Amino acid sequence: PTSSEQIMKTGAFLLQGFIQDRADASTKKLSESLRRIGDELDSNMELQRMIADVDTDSPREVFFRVAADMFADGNFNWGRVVALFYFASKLVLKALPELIRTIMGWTLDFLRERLLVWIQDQGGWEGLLSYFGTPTWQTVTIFVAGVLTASLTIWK
Repeated sequence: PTSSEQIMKTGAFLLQGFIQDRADASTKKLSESLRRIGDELDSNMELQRMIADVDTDSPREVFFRVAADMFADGNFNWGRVVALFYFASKLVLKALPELIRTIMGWTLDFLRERLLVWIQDQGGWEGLLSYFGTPTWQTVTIFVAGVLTASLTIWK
C-alpha cells in the first residue's frame, strides 16, 4: 500500500490505463476518475493549443523540465500528479509502441525519484481517491489545467 514496490506497480497501471484512453474497486474508481478528468481536460481548447505549441523534438528535455517545474517548490498535491500523468499521455500522441514505453519510463523515473516519499505520506495512491472524494470533484479540472498552463508558459 505504502510500499515503494506497490506504489510503482500501481502508478504503472494507472498511467498505462490512462494513456490507453487518450489513444480492486478502489483502483477502478481511480482509473475512472482519472479518465473523466482527462476527458474534460481534452475539451479545454486553450490547454490543447499550448500542448500543440511545443516542439515534440527531443521529448526527454521537455518532459523532465515540465515535470520539474510543476514541483519546483518542494511541495506536493494530487492535482500536480494528475497534470503530470495527463501531460505524459499527451506526449505519446504528440510523437506517434516503443514511444509509449519510453515516456512511461520517463514518468516512472520521475515518480520514483521525486514523488515516492510524498505518495507514501498520503497513505499511497489511496490518497488520490481522497483528493477525488469531494462534491464538485470535477472542478479539479480547472486546477489541473492551471498547473499544466503555468508549466508550459516558461517553456513557451
